[PDB]
Parts: sequence; C-alpha cells; structure tokens
Amino acid sequence: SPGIWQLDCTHLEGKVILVAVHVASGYIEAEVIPAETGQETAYFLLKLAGRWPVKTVHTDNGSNFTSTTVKAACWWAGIKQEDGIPYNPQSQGVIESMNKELKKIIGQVRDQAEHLKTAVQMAVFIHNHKRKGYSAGERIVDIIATDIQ
Amino acid sequence: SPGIWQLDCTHLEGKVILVAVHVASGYIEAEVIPAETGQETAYFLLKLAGRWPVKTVHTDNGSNFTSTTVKAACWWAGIKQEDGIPYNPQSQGVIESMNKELKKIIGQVRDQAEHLKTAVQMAVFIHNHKRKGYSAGERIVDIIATDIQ
Ligand SMILES: COc1ccc(CNC(=O)c2ccccc2C[NH2+]Cc2ccc3c(c2C(=O)O)OCO3)cc1
Ligand SMILES: COc1ccc(CNC(=O)c2ccccc2C[NH2+]Cc2ccc3c(c2C(=O)O)OCO3)cc1
Repeated sequence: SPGIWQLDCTHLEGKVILVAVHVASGYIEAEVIPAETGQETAYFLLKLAGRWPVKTVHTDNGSNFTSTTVKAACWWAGIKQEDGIPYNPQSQGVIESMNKELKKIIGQVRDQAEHLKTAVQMAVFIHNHKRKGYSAGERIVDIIATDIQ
Repeated sequence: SPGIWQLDCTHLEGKVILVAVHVASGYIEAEVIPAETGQETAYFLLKLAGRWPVKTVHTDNGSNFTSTTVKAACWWAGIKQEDGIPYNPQSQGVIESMNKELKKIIGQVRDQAEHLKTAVQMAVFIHNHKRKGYSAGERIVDIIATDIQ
C-alpha cells in the first residue's frame, strides 16, 4: 500500500483538474489541463513517478486504462497500471468528498490569482498541509520511510 | 537542513530548465519554461512547497531574489526566501556537476520523446531513483521522516 496511487479527474471553469491521490495518506498532486487526454495523463504520471515511489496506479477511467500512451508511460516509469473499479464502495465516496473539498478550497483562494492553475496549486498546498494530529504530507513521508526501513 | 532547497537554472535547446534541489539529499524537481521570469519562478516554488515541506529556498540569482512576485509566492507558501551566495565554495561545484549530470541523462533519453519537457521529466526520474546504497528519493523521505519524529 505505500506505493499505491489513484487518479481522479474533476472539472472546473471549463477546464480539467487531474489529481493523483496517495491512497494510504490522502496526499495529492494535481494539475490543470485543457482536456483529459492519454498524452496529458501519461505526462502527469511520468512527473509523479519521478517524485514519489509509485508502484501502482489505479486509473480514473477506462479511456486512460486503455490508452497506449498511458500504458507506455507506466511501462517507462515502472508503474503497474490497474483499473479503478471500486470493489470497495467506500472509494467512490472518499474521491467524491475529496473533489468537493478541493473545489471548496479553490473557491476560498480563487480571488488570490488570475489563473485557475495557481488556485489549484494553492489548493494542493492547503490540502497537503491540513492537520486532521498529522497532515497528509506528514503521513505520506512516514508511510514511505517506514517501508524503506 | 530538512527544509532547505536550492534553485538552479540551466539552459538546453534554447529553453530554460528550472531545478530545485533538496540540499541534504540531492533530490530534485524540475520543469522546462521558455524563459526564467519571476512569474514562472513563483509558480514553480508554489508547486514545490505544496509537495514538500519547503522551509527555506536559496534563490538561483539576484533577479529571482529581488522579484516581488517570487517574494509574494514565498510569503504565500511560508518559505524563507534567501540569497544563493556560495559562502561554501563547494556549493557552486555541486550545482555545476548536477547540471552536467542532468544534461548527460537528457542526452541519453532524448530520442525517447519529441518534447524536451518529457526528456527532462525522464531525467528527474532517473536522477531521483539512482542508487549511489540509497537513492536521493530514499534519502529525502528518511531525512524528513526523521525530522517529523
Ligand atoms: C505563485 O506566486 C504567487 C504570487 C502572488 C500571489 C498573490 N496574488 C496576487 O498577487 C494576485 C492576485 C489576483 C490576481 C493576480 C495576482 C498576481 N498574480 C499571481 C500569480 C503569480 C504567478 C503565477 C500566476 C499568478 C496568477 O495570477 O494566476 O499564474 C501562474 O504563475 C499568489 C501566488
Ligand atoms: C510520458 O509518456 C511517455 C509515453 C511514451 C514514451 C516512449 N516514447 C515514445 O513513444 C516517443 C518517442 C519519440 C517521439 C515520440 C514518442 C511519443 N510521445 C511520447 C510523449 C508522451 C507524452 C507526452 C509527451 C511525449 C513526447 O514525445 O514528448 O510530451 C508530453 O506528454 C515515453 C513517455
């Protein structure tokens, strides 16, 4: 479970916010793209896996699961590409709640930047730093370090 | 030391590669931009600090140190903005060698992608995963986890 991530795609302002969630910690990375394509998804995963030890990615939909470009990125970066079937129904709810939380934070910061991408990065920062007492950023580091040791 | 990062700007193919190095571990993040501007530098730091606990950034040059936009990003993200003066002469050499290493890796992957940004992200991946035996990615997580505990 330390290497397991979940992709998630949500929409705002006629743009697409692509999110990767570290399942065990709730830590996220995100980017704004014009539309979700295999190319954009592939590039995003390449970035993610250069930054964290990404063992498994549960793709967000069937198009990204199918995409040869996404498969090729997963091959390049040594990621096991998996489906995103919520065999645990709690998964849908957690992701939906996360999207609602992120959009709420974006709303709270929206007037602090012209561009949506800026507001999204502010939202990533707030989400990852929020104490719930550890933060998601603390949990991911602890989980991974424990795994290394 | 767990929170100290160094910015570094290098050039390839008429483009700019902006790098942040975690000093204690050698772990890096990087992006390709058309030109180094305070706006691009500010956005890069906002991204970095949402992902890792960035306490201090040694800026790469005086323009980024002076930049009101960079100062504002550092304010937003709770980062201490500092100069990049190599009071330790070993600093320059480490960065120089890092730039040379990165450009070597980019050359080794260059035909595996059309776009430079892709090759740069491949180089980030290879750099961070390289065992020197622990990798830079392992070292940063251990350093930060130790600090949290
Ligand atoms: C990350 O650095 C920051 C610097 C300053 C602030 C405080 N907020 C303002 O000063 C502000 C507020 C509203 C509109 C425009 C602005 C000025 N522009 C901020 C900005 C900077 C870099 C970028 C951007 C934007 C953007 O407006 O989207 O887009 C990609 O790179 C936040 C973040
Ligand atoms: C990250 O996913 C990967 C998928 C596949 C491969 C293996 N290499 C090739 O198939 C290849 C080789 C040479 C030229 C063009 C290509 C095909 N395009 C690769 C590509 C994908 C996503 C992107 C890109 C690019 C790019 O070419 O720069 O730019 C931003 O998003 C590597 C990484």
